[PDB]
This record gives sequence, C-alpha cells and structure tokens, in this order.
Amino acid sequence: FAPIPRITWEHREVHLVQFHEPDIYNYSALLLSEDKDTLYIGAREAVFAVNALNISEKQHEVYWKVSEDKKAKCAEKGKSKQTECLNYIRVLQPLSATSLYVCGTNAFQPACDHLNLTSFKFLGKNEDGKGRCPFDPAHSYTSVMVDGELYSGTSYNFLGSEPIISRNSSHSPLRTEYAIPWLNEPSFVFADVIRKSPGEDDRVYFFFTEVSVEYEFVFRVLIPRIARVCKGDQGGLRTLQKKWTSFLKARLICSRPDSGLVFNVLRDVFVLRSPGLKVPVFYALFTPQLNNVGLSAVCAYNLSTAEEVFSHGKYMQSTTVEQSHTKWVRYNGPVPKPRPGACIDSEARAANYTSSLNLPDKTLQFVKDHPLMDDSVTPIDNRPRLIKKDVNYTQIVVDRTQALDGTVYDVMFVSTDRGALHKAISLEHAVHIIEETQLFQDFEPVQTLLLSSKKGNRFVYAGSNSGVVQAPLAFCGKHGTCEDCVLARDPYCAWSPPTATCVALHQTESPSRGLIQEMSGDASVCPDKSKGSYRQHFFKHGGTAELKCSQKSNLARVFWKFQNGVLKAESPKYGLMGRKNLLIFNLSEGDSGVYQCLSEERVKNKTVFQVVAKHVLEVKV
Amino acid sequence: FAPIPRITWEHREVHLVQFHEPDIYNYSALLLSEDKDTLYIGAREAVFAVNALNISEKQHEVYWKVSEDKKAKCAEKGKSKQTECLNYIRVLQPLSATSLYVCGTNAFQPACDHLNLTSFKFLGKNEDGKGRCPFDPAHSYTSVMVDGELYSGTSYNFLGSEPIISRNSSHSPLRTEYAIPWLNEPSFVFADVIRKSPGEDDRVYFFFTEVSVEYEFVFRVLIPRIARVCKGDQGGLRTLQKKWTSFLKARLICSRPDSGLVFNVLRDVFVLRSPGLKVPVFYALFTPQLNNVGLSAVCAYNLSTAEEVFSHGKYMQSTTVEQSHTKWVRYNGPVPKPRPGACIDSEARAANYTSSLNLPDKTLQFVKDHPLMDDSVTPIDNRPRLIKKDVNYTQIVVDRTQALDGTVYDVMFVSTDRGALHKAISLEHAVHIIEETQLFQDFEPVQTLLLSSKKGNRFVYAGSNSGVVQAPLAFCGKHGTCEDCVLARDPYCAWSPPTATCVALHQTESPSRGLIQEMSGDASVCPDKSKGSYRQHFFKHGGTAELKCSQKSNLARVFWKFQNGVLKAESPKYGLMGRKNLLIFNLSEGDSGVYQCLSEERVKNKTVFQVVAKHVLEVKV
Repeated sequence: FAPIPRITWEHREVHLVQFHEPDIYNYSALLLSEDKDTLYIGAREAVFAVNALNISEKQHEVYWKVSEDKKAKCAEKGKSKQTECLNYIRVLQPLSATSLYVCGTNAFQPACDHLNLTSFKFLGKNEDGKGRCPFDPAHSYTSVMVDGELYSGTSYNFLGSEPIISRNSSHSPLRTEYAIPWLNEPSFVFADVIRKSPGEDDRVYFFFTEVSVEYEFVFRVLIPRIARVCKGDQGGLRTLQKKWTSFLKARLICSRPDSGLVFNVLRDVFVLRSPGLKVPVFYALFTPQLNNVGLSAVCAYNLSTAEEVFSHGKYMQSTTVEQSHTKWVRYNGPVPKPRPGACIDSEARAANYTSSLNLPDKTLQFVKDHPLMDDSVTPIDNRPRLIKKDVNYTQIVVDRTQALDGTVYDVMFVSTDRGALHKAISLEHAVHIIEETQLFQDFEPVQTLLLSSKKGNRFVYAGSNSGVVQAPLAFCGKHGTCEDCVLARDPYCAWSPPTATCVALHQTESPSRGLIQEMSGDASVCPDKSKGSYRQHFFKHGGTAELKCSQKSNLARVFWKFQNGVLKAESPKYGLMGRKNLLIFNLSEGDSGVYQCLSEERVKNKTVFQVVAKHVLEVKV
Repeated sequence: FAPIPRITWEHREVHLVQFHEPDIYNYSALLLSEDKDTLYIGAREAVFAVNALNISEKQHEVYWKVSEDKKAKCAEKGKSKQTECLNYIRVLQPLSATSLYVCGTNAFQPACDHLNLTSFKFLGKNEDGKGRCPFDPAHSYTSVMVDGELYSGTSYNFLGSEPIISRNSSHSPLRTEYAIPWLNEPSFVFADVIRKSPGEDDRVYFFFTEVSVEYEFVFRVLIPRIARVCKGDQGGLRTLQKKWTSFLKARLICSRPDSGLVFNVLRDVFVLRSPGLKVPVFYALFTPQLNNVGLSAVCAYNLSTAEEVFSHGKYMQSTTVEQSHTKWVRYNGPVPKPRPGACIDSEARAANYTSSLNLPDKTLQFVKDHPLMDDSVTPIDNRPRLIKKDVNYTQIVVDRTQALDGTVYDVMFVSTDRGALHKAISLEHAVHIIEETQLFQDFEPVQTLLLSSKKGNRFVYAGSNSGVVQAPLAFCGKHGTCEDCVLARDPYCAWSPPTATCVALHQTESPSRGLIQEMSGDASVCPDKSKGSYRQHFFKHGGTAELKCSQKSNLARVFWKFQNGVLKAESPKYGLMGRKNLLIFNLSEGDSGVYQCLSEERVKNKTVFQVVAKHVLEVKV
C-alpha cells in the first residue's frame, strides 16, 4: 500500500482560489473555453463563466431555474421539492465558438438548450433530454461531444432504469438494445473518443460498472467495463435497425490476487494524451465492492491492450437462457467473416461493405448476441499503480511532466470524499505521495476534477456541492531551503540558488542549468547546510521551559539532543507539547545548555538528517 | 461495526495463571477431565495433566519424542529436522475414565496410542494414524470422539493433497469419496456430535472452508461449509462401499449485504448448549477472503435452520456445460425413494430399511453425485452478531449467563492473533465489548480456546505456541467503585454495598438482593459516589504542577473543572499531558483551589459524568 502523504497542507498554509455563488450549489460540471482563458461551470440551476487564471473572478452567469409551477408538479410525483425538483446541470459541452450544449435534469423532466456564449443567454430551444441527461440528480451519467454529435450513457426514465448508450443525431441516431446482455444495471463513469489516426474510423469509449452476468457469488457481483462503438456506425439494415452494430464490451480488471484484493467498482477514468507518446493511456480509479473499509486503487491501461481484445479476443456466449438459468461461457465456435463489432475498415470496404447498413445479417446477428468479450483488459504490469488504505478517492487527473533531468513523470492528482487532493508519482520501487491539500474546508467530497490547459501556469480545478477550487500543480515556494525543496521529491520543483527559493520548473526564469533538483531525495547536492532555527532562552530557576520545534514532513522522525546525547523526554522531567515541542519542568542549573531538535528522513538509498532547531538555554538564579 | 474494547487490562494488572514446560512448545490441544478437575494439555512431543483451578501446578507429564533416527529419516524427506520432524499432538480425546486417545504427527508418520491416565504412561500401541491425524503439523485438522469411535477431518497423505472425513471403526469404517464434489481443498475447523431423540440417529457435524464450485469470480472463491453424516451409517452394499451414504454439506453464510460485507473464511465454531436450551446454537467466527485489511465477524446459527436445509432443501447439480467445464446449478428434477443423505429414521424403517446397507442403489448413486445442498444455512436475524474492524479473531467460546435482573446474555469470548482476549455482548441493539486482556505477553496468536463447565469458579483456557494461559470469566475485583462496576456493564459483575467491593455475581456470599447492577449503565443508585481518588497539593509559587487523572474507559472523554466552572486546558496557562493530566503553568495564586477531572460517557441514549479525580491544591506564596 502507498505511504501516507509526505506533507499535509492545511487549507490555510496555502493559496487556493475559490468560487461559489451565494445560494447556488452542486458545482458538478467544468469545461474550459476553446481559447482556454475562461472556465465554464455548470451548477444547480446555473452556469457560470470565470477567469481560468483566477476563478474567483466571475465574468458571466446565467440561470435556468424550475418554475414554482413545475416544481409543484414534480413534488406531486413524490420528489423532494427543495432538493430533487431543481434543474441540475448534467451536460455542458462545446457546440461551436459561439455556443455550448447544455442539459439539465429540469426537475425530473430532462431538457437541453444552447447557451449563446456571445450573449451568455440560453436560446430557449428546450429540447427533450430523455436519453442524453438523467431525470434524477442521483442517477449516473456520462457523455462526450464527438464532431457535433452527443454520445450519451445514462438512464432513460424517472426510476433510473432502462440504461441506454445512444448517439442522437439528425442523420444516424443509434442506441443500445434494452437487454441485460448489452447493459445490466450500469453506473456510467466516463466516455471519450479515441480518434487520432487514421481509413480507420474513430471509436467512442464508454466506461461503467455493471452487474456481472459471467460471475456468481453470495450476492450480485459488480464489474467494471470498458466498451466502445465506432463513430461511423450506421446501424443494420434488417437487423439492429437504428442500433449500434459496433457495440462491444469487456471486463476492466484492477486487483492484486496474492493479496486477495479486488477493486470491482469503477470510480473514474482519465485519458492521458502525450504529444511525445504515440498511444494514449487510460488511468482508472477503483474501489472494492466487497468489505470496503476504505480502500482505493489506481490502475493504468494501454489502449492497445484494450484494442487487441476487441479485435482478436474470443467472445462469450450465453449458453441456455431461461429457468435452467443463463450461463455465460467462452465461445469457441467460428466467427462471422466481417468480424462482429468491428469498425468498417480496409478489408470490409475492399469487399463492398462500405457502411454498417450493408453488413451481412450473420455478422449483425452475432454481434447483437455476443456483446461481451471473453478476455479481460488488464493493467500495465498486471498490477495497480497505487493502492491506498484509509481513503475513499473520488476522481483522478494525470499530468505528464519532465523533471529537471528530463525524466518524464505521470503525476497523479486524486481527490477524496472528504474534500482533499493527493499528489502522487510512482517512484519505481514504490509510490511516493508528495503531499495532500485540503481543498474544501467543509470536507465536501470532490465530485469533479479538471487540469488547466492554457500555456503557462498550470492549475487543477475541483468541484463540489459547495463550490469550485483552483489549485496550482505545486507549492514549491512553500519549501524554504534547498534541502526541503529537494527532499519533497516533487518533479515540479527545483531550487534556485541565485534567488534562494524553491521554484516551479517550466514557467520559471531561474538559472535553467543552475537549478537544483534530485528526484532521489539526496539533498547532499545542496550548496549550504541550513542549520535550522536558533534561539536563546533565559528562564527563572524552578520554572518550566518549552522549546519550539516542528517540521512539515510526516515521514520524518524528530528528536531532541542535549550535550552530545539523545534526550529521553518522558517525566516528570520532560514534556512534549505537540509531539515536537520539548518541555523541561524543574528548571535548575543542570538544564543550562544547548538543545537541538533533529530530524531523520529515510529517502531513497541514504537517510537524511537535519537540524530543525537549536536552542541555547540558560536557567538563571 | 462494534466499538473498541471499553476497558483494557494489561497482562500484569489482572492475574492470569500460566503453564508451560521448558523447551516444550506448541500447546494446541486442550481437554478437560470428565470427572477430575484436571486440564490435559497436548503440546509438541508432550502431554501434561494440570490443575484446572491453577494450571501452573503440574500433576503429570509424559513425553513422546521422535528418535534422532526417524528425525533424520524425515529430514531426508525434505522436511526441516528441528521443527517439522517432531511429534505434534493432534488428537487428544477421552477414551475411558482411565484412558485418553492420543495421536501425533510423529515426524510425518501419523501415529496413535492410548494414554493410561492411572499410570499416565503410554501403552505403546503405535496404531497407524493415517487418516485420523495429519502428517504435516501445518495441515488443518479436526476430530471428535463419538461412542468410542473417532470422527476425523484432515489430510490423508504426506502432501496433504487428499482430504478425508472418516470414522475408522473396527467394524464399519467409512470415509468420504476423494472427489471434488465432496471435498474441494478443505481447511478443517470443527467437528461435533448433535445427539438426537426419539427414533432419530445422532448426526456428526463438520465445519470447514473450501474452494467453492458453485461460485465463479475473478479468482477462486472460498466458502465455509457446515456438513454432517449420520452416526449409524454403515455405507452402501453395492454402491458407496465403505463410503458415507449420509454425507451432505451446505454453505454457511455470514454477511451483511447492506454494506457489501461477506466473511467467507471460517476460523472457529462453538456449540452453545445450556440446559435451558432445547436446541443448541452454533456460534461461528469468520474473516473475509476478499479485501481483508483486518476484519472479523461472529454469526450465530439455529441448528434447526441447518436441519431444515438438509431434510427439505433442494440439491445442487453439476452440469458439464460445453466441454471440460462443469457448472453447478440447482436441481429441480425428481429425488430418489428414501431421501439421499438422510439417516435411517422412521420413513426409512417404515419402508423396511434398517441399515444404510439396504438403501436402494438409486438413492446411493444420487447422494454420491449430489452432496451439495442448494440453499444457504443463514444466521439468526440474517446478520452477524458482531463485526469488528482492525482485529483478527482466531477462536471463540460462548457462555450463557443471567444478569441480576434475570436478563440472559450470551457472552462471546473471542481471542486474537496477537494473544489477546475480548469479552463481548449484544446490548440494546448494539455490541458492547466489555474488555480486552493481553493473555500472552509475547503477543503469540491464541490457537485454541476452551471454556470450563460451571462448577462455581469458572475459567477460560488459551493455548499458543508459547504456552497455556488461564483466565477467569471476569475481573470484577478490578473495579474500584460502584460507578466503575456499574459502568462496565458486565453481566458477571455487581457492586456489593456491604463489603464495598465489585463482586462476581455468582461466586459472592453477599446477599444477592442487596447487590447493585445496572446493565443500562446508570450508576445513579450507587452508594458513596464521592468516589475515591483525592489529592492534596503543596505547590511553590511560579512552579509547574501536573494533575494526574486516571480512568479506565477507552470510550470516555475526560475534562477538567475549576471552581464550579469547566476549565479550558488551553495555552498559555494550561496544557494536558497527553490526554488526561492537566498542567497548570506558572503557579500563580488565583490558580489555587480544587480541580475536578470528570469522565463523560454515553451509556445508552444518556450521557453520563463521573468524577474521576479530585484535586485540592494551594500554591505557597
């Protein structure tokens, strides 16, 4: 299991910009403008536009509240008139340069509109949102705007049942079959397009947790799924009419068998796209369904691993489906030539199959009956990237950054259900949790996370029920000396001797080749050896002394030394107010002397020692 | 989840009698004399007889070490000569008033002998213990002597690859089939007889955890089982020759579906009989196989619940789905003439079947292929009696006692893998862990737990690798005041006004109707509440004094009061020395007076206060 965060920043010690609007709650949707200078925030009954560099600066705001009349009809349906019968923004996507596509629960009457960015006024289309936005604010949903087409995953009705993954377009509107083999009580998590290159079609991936049809246990077992459809899908001609002919799904496994750890509940997914790396990586956040005392895990998957399963793996087959009971097993028979679930490609095309509409019924009937793959999509290295006890993580974003020495790091930012944010990097041999910051002082769970993209200073935006918080990717300035800046082992921070400050790389002006940084934690490379704080004390004989000492690291052991020896602070001679401060009770002349508060922190190969504080004590009389 | 132990007794504050022999280890088998007040202990290479009233007092001792010859012959087999190639006693059972049946691993060469109690010397019978005793001291095992016949559950061979439950009698020795459907890599936990009326046969029940064949998951899932055979079984004539004809098993479930908690690994079972109980109760201890960060649970089962399943439940059926892959489903077909797996009772006698040897082959073939029941044996109330976090419980014994007001409590004594004992009860829809005692100072896991049968002063004996410990059912004498005594909410303890002491309700000569006990924890009625701890303080001016405050409640919030009003141990004038003690810095004079230390505790719906310490100090000017 990962260690505890090395440093804990109280909301206080650090600078965090916050945004919220009196009497407006549930800031669950965030979207950066195309120019990246503005951040759009979808909340309950409102949408705001704020400076992406300082979200406390509100630029625009618009409301879309439910009429008292409509709120009346909604309460009649037996819903909370003060919580449920409101318009919770659920879709907030880019439509064009001048507008956004916005959908809200509209008091259990899903509706969509266009937000004119120029006037920042809703156009008032009030389109039906059934199928693209849920009815209930508690229901799960996901969606992704792909070439002007909204691909959605959510519940089709008021009860939250009738799960549906559909693309509603003017031309080819497709959807999933209302059948357990396709979707079995799924909880939607994420959806994104994997296009890149190339005549290769683009695929839209959907991620969710659903009840497994292939696993049996004491009670219903949940299982995470990675699924995808082809953007160019057109539905079948006689079969799968107006339904996907490319829908395939597979298990997404995050576990540690030797430990009997199984994280079968998917919480979030992030697609890491790197200009320098040819294949995107899916970072996924899981929690266990069984005996969850508070465990969380992060697994990373190579897209090519997922692609090989859908393109070359075996399908599962429902052998016997009735009272003898439906059993799902590996299908060993022959597979229809145009591979079921495949996107129309060179071969398919080089055989007259130009669109899904002319695919053979054999191929179409097969896919309609075998949407589940037999193989599991496994993580990179076949193990989780991070497993953490005593924390319920809710979201994850990953930033690829280069340390001073060129080494590239995939820094994971994961929030918690208590409003905090952990920053971690895998440091080959273990996971290093650089720090944790309390984003929300009310301890509201973090519901959504978003990395800033503008060229320049980088930030993370976190949304919760009480507001949005903007945080920098690092607090380098918080480290007052080279040893500390170096011991943080934070790829974003380096020491700048000329300025005598721990600086944030890439964006900094400091001595490029003169900056210091050691991802090994070997502060021995620093120029000076800070000797901590120095202070003289003059106390009244008999009285009691209290010597202050404290440091930021949670992984360092601090102790006192006096006259070349380690002080044993117990009683009634000593105290220890704050498990750091030394207390000396019967102040007699024997207590006169030099007291040192040292710290020992085991880093990579070597352990580092530091003088935190030095006190010269003189008891008078 | 249950709370933490309310009171914590150090190994030294309470008095525990201990027994151990120099150089003798692994005290895993305990047996109480049928008549005499003697406790027989089987360790590695030895068997002792000690005073059950004071186990540290040895009465007899006989040894059975393996010669250096076989020691090497065994070490020649790839086993460790100084630890594995020794004679671990595994069976210690009563044979007759003057004899004990004893079996030991005997350097990977199971052997059984008689122990003449009179002379307390072995008869050198050297019977082959293959099947009745394991080869490896690390292999699971269990057994019970029934009418002079040993029913054993363990491994049949050197490697422990072949599991077996058998009765190797002189006339009708029976064993289980060496087949997956019967036993699938089981780990044996417990075995006991359930005597039956008038005519009905006695059943011998077996408890073990095995790899489930009916469940399919990410990886192999374990499942606890309760199984039984009929004592009168004689095997089949032309089918199941020399094999049980009454072997049936079923899943033993301990879970709380509401929070996704499932404890599928069985650790121990205890049968609660008590004269005021027409039907025994099975208390079982479980831990989870999945995501186990240290979770334990106790579930109680009604014997009649299991009987219903075995006599009226549907069987499961193996189905060779596809090819080479078998799945287990519920069987709905017709069930053979006399019920497969039933004992020879009335319906069979009435059909002229007087022995398993007369059962129709159709019935015998069915039971051979259908040993698994389709229904689960579920706990009383369908939920655990206790679920505890951060603890790994190893053994359990239960004592049914009656409080002073007549209320009956099933007190659960559960040991931990760190050598401690917890005493817990079900109190007003919640679990109350009365206390925790460190039985073994070496923190050795408690391997076996035994509860002595009511005979005035009762005890619990715990055996570990390092020795055997004896503890009373309560430490009533450790509660100094009536308030302490009542607050403990221990059904064994009551306050004796006449003697001004907390006494064991059932061993005191103090008039019972005068005794004070309130399981609600309300100590209002207690006499002389001006507790006890009272201190006088002569303190110099400008000095610094620590005011000691002691209370045993791990659940209490203690605070201080000053001249009527509740003080705030807040700097710069105060400071509590690590939760408890109040320090008064710079002994001024307005600081002179009486200091009260109150302990606040929630005892039901009520919040109560107890003056834990009274301090009267005057700083001399």
